[PDB]
Amino acid sequence: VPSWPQILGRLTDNRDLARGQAAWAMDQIMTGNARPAQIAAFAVAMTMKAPTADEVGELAGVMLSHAHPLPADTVPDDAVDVVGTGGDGVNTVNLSTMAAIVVAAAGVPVVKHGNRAASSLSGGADTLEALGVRIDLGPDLVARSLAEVGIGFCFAPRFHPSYRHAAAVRREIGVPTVFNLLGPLTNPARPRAGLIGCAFADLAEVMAGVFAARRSSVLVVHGDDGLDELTTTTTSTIWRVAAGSVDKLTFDPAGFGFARAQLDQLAGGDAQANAAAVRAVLGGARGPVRDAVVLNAAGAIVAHAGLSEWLPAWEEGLRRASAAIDTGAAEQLLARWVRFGRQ
Amino acid sequence: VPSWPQILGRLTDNRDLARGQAAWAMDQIMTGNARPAQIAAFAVAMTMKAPTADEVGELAGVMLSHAHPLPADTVPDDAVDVVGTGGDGVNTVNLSTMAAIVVAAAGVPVVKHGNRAASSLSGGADTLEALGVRIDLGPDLVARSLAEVGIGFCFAPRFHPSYRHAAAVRREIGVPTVFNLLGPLTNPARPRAGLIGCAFADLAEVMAGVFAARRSSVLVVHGDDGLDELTTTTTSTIWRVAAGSVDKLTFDPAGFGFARAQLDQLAGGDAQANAAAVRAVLGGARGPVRDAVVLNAAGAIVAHAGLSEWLPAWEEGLRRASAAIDTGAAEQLLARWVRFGRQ
Ligand SMILES: O=P(O)(O)OC[C@H]1O[C@H](OP(=O)(O)OP(=O)(O)O)[C@H](O)[C@@H]1O
Ligand SMILES: O=P(O)(O)OC[C@H]1O[C@H](OP(=O)(O)OP(=O)(O)O)[C@H](O)[C@@H]1O
Ligand SMILES: [Mg+2]
Ligand SMILES: [Mg+2]
Repeated sequence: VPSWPQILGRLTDNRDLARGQAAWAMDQIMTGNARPAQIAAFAVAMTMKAPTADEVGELAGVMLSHAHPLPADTVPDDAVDVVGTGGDGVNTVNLSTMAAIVVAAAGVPVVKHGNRAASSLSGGADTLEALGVRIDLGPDLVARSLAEVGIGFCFAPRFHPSYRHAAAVRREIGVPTVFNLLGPLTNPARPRAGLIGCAFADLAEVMAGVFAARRSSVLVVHGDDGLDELTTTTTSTIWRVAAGSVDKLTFDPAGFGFARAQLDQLAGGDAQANAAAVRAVLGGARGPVRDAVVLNAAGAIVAHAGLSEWLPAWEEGLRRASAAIDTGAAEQLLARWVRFGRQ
Repeated sequence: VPSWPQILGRLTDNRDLARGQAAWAMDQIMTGNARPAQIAAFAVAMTMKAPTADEVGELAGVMLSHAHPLPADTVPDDAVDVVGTGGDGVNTVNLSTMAAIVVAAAGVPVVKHGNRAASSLSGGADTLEALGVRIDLGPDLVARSLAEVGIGFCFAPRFHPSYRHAAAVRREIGVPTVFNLLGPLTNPARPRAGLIGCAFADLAEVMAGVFAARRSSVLVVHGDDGLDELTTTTTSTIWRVAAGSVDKLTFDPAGFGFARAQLDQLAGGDAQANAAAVRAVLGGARGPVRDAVVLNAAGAIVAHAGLSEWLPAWEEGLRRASAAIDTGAAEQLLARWVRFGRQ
């Protein structure tokens, strides 16, 4: 029968787990039945062994089976997510959050999964909070937000309450683990498309495999400068998930007229500074930050288009993203979003 | 700037640690300044990375620098240990403990370090306890025992109190780690010689390296049937440590007239069953068990000699081991040992 000595021993022997074992482990963790030492041992052993898409899939499956769902028929079939693993260690502005606003304003339904910072000065949730957006809304109100505003935000702690023991262990040991991949893979609203950032190059393919298994239309992105976003300072590696198959690509914004930026141009600060950066971009300020936002917003729209060619999709995505900002639609959407939570 | 995120991150990246890093980690663990999750993360990461002699040497050094020592000039310079990692999986009789008694009766000072059972029905300390030997004595009384009886037992919890945090995590995760190597390396009396058993064929060389750095005269043994003992069922692998240099050897008991035995002939049971097996051997009962104890006892005597050839040393060791039993000296020694703890 399943046991920690069994599973841990199999991982330390550098062996892939048998079908169901990873699931049993996570369920133990997700039911308060695991000791912190056992949680930590499993997270580390899984990571150092080299996790497969199947194993990480079981982990995410367990989390989603325990998570608060959104009500029936409240999430549009073509909804998209824009979120990353975090942990690239580079203090940038909140590109995923900013891109998500622009995408929603372009008419693409967004149900964003997210969380506070772990190792950065301000995460997506922190910055949205600084903007006046309600981040801790429950299933019913997230559903209403999505319908009325075009965007909703799922706070991971809110929808994954029984993950709190695992989250505590992540904080204690500090080092990244397979757990760091689970946030982007466990959106409780379960959108079928997304632009998903991965800070860990060696694990981006595995995340893509989980999505492929769900037959999602996802672009798993890793900036070759290390960002868990589509970068503008150099090329980005993209694992394109479509038709249940993964396809590795290198992406160069220069092929779309974007100038090479320096990483310090994308730098941000605390929640207030990063919130000011959002208002700046949505306000029509041109520059490095805008470029990075438009590029990422377009990538999400390409992932959305993939639910049903590469070059024309990016061109339309870039057109719609730039237009969403220039018309003021993106700025208006945030205001309407802020107003929603207050009412 | 030593930290857990730093050291754990280095290990998870499959990199050897820098000088002092393993020592810092163990000292944190040995001072109650490490979370269970951190301890477990460290133990697993060290194992899967594959620990080096330097690193293991640092961990043991920390333990010995926090351990209760024996009083000044109470341990002979040529005292030996007979002890193993355990965890060979096979529930056998207490071979090391039996050899230790015989070795002591042969005139070689023995200061035994040991513990109760982890995954066995009965460990060395359990069996000794069932024989009426007092195991939980302090440094003063172990010194007296070593002087008056010719043998002493160091109970690890008694001498390594600050190890309890590491011990708890080991029992929680269950899986073997680098911690399973430390027992034989952390005898508080610090004997310079011994017959050391390693159940892990791929870590025995590491252990030998640690002893070699100490300029210790030891034989690190791995029974090719999996035992952390010199076996009689088949050949054994011996990492012979002398003059700070390790030599790897294949050892054949048949080269000394030992019949091949079956592993179930060496099988044991609870403390009461194993205690009776000790009395049987020391009583002069011929058989597989006697052959195993004489062989191991001889190995410790050979290691003792190494403090100052190979076959002639083994031949002499076998003679002294056999005679120590046949003269009743080993049976008497145990009797006097039991008597000492009560007087
Ligand atoms: O502190 P870190 O570990 O480095 O992670 C920074 C943020 O990135 C993730 O979400 P998201 O992609 O939505 O944030 P973003 O808008 O800044 O890109 C994560 O949930 C954090 O909120
Ligand atoms: O429970 P295990 O993990 O399987 O280990 C069995 C015993 O072996 C070790 O002692 P030692 O080798 O010194 O004595 P022994 O071989 O006679 O039992 C260890 O301290 C245990 O007491
Ligand atoms: Mg992001
Ligand atoms: Mg032993």
